[PDB]
Amino acid sequence: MKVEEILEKALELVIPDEEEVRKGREAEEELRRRLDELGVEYVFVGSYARNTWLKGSLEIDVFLLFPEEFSKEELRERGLEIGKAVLDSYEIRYAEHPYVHGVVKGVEVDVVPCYKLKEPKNIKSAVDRTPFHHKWLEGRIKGKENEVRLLKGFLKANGIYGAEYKVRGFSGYLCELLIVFYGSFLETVKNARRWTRRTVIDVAKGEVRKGEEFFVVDPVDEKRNVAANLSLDNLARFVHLCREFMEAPSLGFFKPKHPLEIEPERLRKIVEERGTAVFAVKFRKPDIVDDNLYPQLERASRKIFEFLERENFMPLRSAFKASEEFCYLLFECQIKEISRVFRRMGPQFEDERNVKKFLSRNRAFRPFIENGRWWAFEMRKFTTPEEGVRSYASTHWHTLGKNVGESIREYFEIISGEKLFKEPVTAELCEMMGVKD
RNA sequence: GGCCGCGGCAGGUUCGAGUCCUGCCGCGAUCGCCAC
Repeated sequence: MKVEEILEKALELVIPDEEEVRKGREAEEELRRRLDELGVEYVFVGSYARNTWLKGSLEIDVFLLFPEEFSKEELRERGLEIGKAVLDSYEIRYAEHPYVHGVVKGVEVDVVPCYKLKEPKNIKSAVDRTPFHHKWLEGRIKGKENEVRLLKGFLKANGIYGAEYKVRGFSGYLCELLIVFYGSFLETVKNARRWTRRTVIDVAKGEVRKGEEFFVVDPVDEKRNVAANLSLDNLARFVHLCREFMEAPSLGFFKPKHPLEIEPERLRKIVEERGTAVFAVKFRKPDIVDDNLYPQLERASRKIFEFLERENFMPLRSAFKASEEFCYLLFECQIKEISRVFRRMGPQFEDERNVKKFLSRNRAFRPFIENGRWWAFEMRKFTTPEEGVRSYASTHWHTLGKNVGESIREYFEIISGEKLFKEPVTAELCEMMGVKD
């Protein structure tokens, strides 16, 4: 009921249980056993090493430390060969430079090669920042681990946790910085309410000042923004969430939300009461990781949104969805039908040459002068939003993002009305329209 | 690998288009971002 007891109740939700903690130490003792077996210099980093890792989020990260006499050549190769002999099931994923994902005694493991460096300079790759982040926090985070998890869980419940493009929220490392800055979970929430889009937080300097952008200065890298990939709208949501919490704090703030799935009938009544045009672009999911797909579905939805906008259909909102098979680009427009004719602007009556040319073109209706310049009645190729997007997506598929636009080129369909409500987009359509209980 | 920001080239549209379409090359050796 009070603020005090809520935070402790919530702890249970964010804190790994002992057998989860246990899973991690065994896999840590074995890993550390295999490298001391193969005698490589290393360091453990990340949420696990700082004991800040979130419940059910367990991942062991291990950085392999190479002298600077080497290059990517010994890094890529002999960074892979070390992973194979230790990891049980090795899945090789990529980054700027490739690393080795996998498992050891049930626990997930990431093994990332890098340089043995002094000081936070000569830093090129972003995988190089990672161990220095740890050295910095390791000392300042000791004892505040639980405050960190509280912040993380609060965010992850509201869907803004993590910096991947699927989220564009607050990265874990950023959370750790905040608690080190504001001292605890609560004070962060207390303080976040007063943040602005121009807020600069210099962690290392104990300073908050006004910038050109919302900026968290990496203690390690004074030029880098730890908050770089946080979207404005997600910061706006966080500030909005912090205020709500302080006004009326409840445990609900730490509990993951319902999708709000609605029945297609009641949903049929809403769309008809709004009297809007609700339609969707359906196509097969490109086989690509989400951090490619999602940024593209964002772009695709934008290019088409701007189109309906440019085309005077008065779009309201756009969304998207990724199922296992299909991807959906969602739209709602104020305009279900527009007239066949419009007004193109002509040249000023004074302008001889350009007027002769404007008045020559074959048009079904006679042009006219209004406010000292010529206007003509013209004819659009499509009178409805669904028609224009068919037209637009078909010709312009290539600007819809590489991989998404390519699948849209090789197939796609426009859904609306009852067939639309049959698709597994019902939750998204609700958020888009802002449907209540 | 993709997104994003720029720079350049050739074509389209339009009465005209530095602002829109289109495709191409280049750029991120002071870090753009994401493999959370």
